[PDB]
Amino acid sequence: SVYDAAAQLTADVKKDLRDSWKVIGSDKKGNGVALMTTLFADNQETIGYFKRLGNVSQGMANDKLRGHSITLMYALQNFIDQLDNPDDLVCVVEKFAVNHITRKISAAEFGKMNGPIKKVLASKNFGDKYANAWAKLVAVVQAAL
Amino acid sequence: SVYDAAAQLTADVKKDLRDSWKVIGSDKKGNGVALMTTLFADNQETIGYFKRLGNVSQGMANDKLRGHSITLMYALQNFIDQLDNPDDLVCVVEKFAVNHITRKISAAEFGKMNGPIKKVLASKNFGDKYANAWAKLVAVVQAAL
Ligand code: HEM
Ligand code: HEM
Repeated sequence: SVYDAAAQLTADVKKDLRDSWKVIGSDKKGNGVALMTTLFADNQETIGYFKRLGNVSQGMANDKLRGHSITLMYALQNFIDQLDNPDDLVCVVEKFAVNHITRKISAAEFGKMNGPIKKVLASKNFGDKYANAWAKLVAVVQAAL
Repeated sequence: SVYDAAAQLTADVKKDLRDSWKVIGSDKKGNGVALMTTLFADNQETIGYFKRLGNVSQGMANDKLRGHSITLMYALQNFIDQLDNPDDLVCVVEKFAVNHITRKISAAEFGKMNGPIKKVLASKNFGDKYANAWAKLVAVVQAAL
C-alpha cells in the first residue's frame, strides 16, 4: 500500500522535491513555524489536536510551538534523504505514522497540510509544479494512515 | 533543570560534538542500527520497551527496527543543529522528551544509551574525550525526563 504510493515518486518528482527542499529546509525554524501557523490560520479546527502547545497565537515566541515546528522539519528531512531507496523510505514512513495513528489523525486530516506547504513554497517562489510534487510525498504518508 | 544542563555545553564540548557527528551522522542507517543493536546486547532489559519492533535480533533485516534506527539519528541531527542557540536546543529537547515521558523512560534508563554511543564512537576512532562530550548532551535530555 505504502509501496504503491511511493511508486508515484518518479524521477522528476524526486528532483523537484530535492531542489525545493534545498531552500525550504535551509531555515527549519522559520519555515517550520510558517507551516504550522498557516495550518492553524486556514484550518482552525486542527488546533484541537495541539492543546499541549498552549497559546499557539504567540507563534514563533511560543517555545512549545517552536520546538514542535523545528522537529516537524526533521521528519521531512528524513523522508527527503530516503527518496532513492523505496525500502528505506517505506520503513521510515510507517515508523512516522505510528504516533499519528495513535492520535487518530486520518489521511484526510493529514492532507490539510497540503495547503500550508503550497503557500510556503510560493513564498519562496516555487510554483504549482513543486506543490504537486510535495502533494505526492504527502500522499505516501496518507497511504500509511 | 534542563536550562542548567544546557549551559554545561561549553565551547569545546560543542566543537567535539560537531566534529564527531560529521562522521557518525554520515551513515545514519548503519550507525543508527549499530547503536540499537548494541543497546539490546548490553542491556537486554530494555528490549521490553520495544515490543512493537518484533524480533530485534534480525538487525538490519527487521524493517521496523531499521525504520526506528534511521529516525533516531534525525533526533540527534536536530540536537546538533540547535547547538548555536540554547533557547532552541531546550525547546527541542523538551519536545523530544514528551513521548519518552509518556513511555515512562526515566533519566537512568535513557542514560543506558551512553554505553552504545561510546562504542560506536570508538569504532570510528573517537575516544573518551568524545564519549564524554556526548554524555553531556545526553544529560541535557536526562534533565528533561
Ligand atoms: C508534513 C506534515 C507533518 C509532519 C512532517 C509532522 C511531523 C511530526 C513530528 C516529527 C512529530 C513529533 C514526533 C511524534 O510525536 O510523532 C509530530 C507530532 C505531532 N503531530 Fe505531526 N506532522 C505533520 C502533520 C500533522 C497534522 C496535519 C496533524 C494534525 C492535524 C499532526 C498532529 C501531531 C500532533 C498532535 C503531534 C504532537 C504535538 C505535541 O504535543 O508536541 N501532525 N508530527
Ligand atoms: C540517543 C537516545 C535516543 C534517541 C535520540 C531516541 C530517539 C527516538 C525517536 C526520534 C523516536 C521517535 C519519536 C517518538 O516516538 O518519540 C523514539 C521512539 C522510541 N524511543 Fe527513544 N530515543 C533514544 C533513546 C531511547 C531509550 C534509551 C529508550 C528506552 C530504554 C527509548 C525508547 C523509545 C521507544 C519505546 C520508542 C518507540 C519505538 C517504536 O515503537 O517505534 N528511546 N526515540
